[PDB]
Amino acid sequence: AVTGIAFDKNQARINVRGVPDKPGVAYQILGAVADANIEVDMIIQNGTTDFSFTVPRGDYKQTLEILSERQDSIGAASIDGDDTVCKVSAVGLGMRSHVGVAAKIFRTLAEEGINIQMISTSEIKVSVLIDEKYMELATRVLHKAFNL
Amino acid sequence: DDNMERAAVTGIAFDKNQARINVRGVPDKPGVAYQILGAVADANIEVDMIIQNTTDFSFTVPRGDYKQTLEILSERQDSIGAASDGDDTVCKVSAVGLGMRSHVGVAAKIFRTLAEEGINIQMISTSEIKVSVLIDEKYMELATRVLHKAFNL
Ligand SMILES: [Ca+2]
Ligand SMILES: [Ca+2]
Repeated sequence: AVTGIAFDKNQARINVRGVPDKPGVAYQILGAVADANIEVDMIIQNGTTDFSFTVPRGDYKQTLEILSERQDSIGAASIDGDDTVCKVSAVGLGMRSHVGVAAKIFRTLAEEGINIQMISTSEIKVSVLIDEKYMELATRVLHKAFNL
Repeated sequence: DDNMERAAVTGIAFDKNQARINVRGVPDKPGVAYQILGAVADANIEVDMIIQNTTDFSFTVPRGDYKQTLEILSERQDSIGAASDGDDTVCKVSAVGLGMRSHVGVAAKIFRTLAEEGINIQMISTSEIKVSVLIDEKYMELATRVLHKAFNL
């Protein structure tokens, strides 16, 4: 089911707030980001809507400046971010089958009172964005929770 | 951008066998999110696209398990801090990211195509490993055609 726990501090969250819910919006945000050729990892979305995504920590300032200038188009209420988050992953080949992973990791991080900001799942991995100060804790909590 | 070709699973999946649950009105006192999902996982329902953008939880379930999820979360809704709705006319579009050098070109494209046809993205949920979105099931054939065209299948 779950064979390893990975973690990675090279993360920055970026938020685009209260953007009109029309087609083409997502593209506008990302396309801007992808022509500065910065990689983007997680993306999360939803008469308004909110668009959160992750950027390698080193691209935090540029991304905010790319969106600051394209805030005209897009037309967002606010643009903020967080460069003190990190990603922690439950990883294991042979997994999609086992269903209570999202739940279990939520449950276990909940006990330690550590807020999950974002989640993404797949056959191969399940990942959460949390504040960096929880990284070790979360890794250890989860590592325990899955018997190594 | 050769990335779609590099994908190991080169393609876009369309799943009309899905339904969106929106658990509305949730307070921020102890691990309430778990009672939500553990209740769904105990019934052995598989879950995907968990979002929390003072804030609500939203997710997807195979369509054949919607009438059950709704009820499992219904008779536990005044046991969990819960004010309120689901949606069983959604279709999930997804591409798998393992193998791709970059994943953002593909995602921005996927978004651009749907935009050009006036198809609105209901929910996004993507990472290095999978790029997935939610659109209205009425656009499924249209989405398949324009997306197949855009990535040459
Ligand atoms: Ca800072
Ligand atoms: Ca912090």
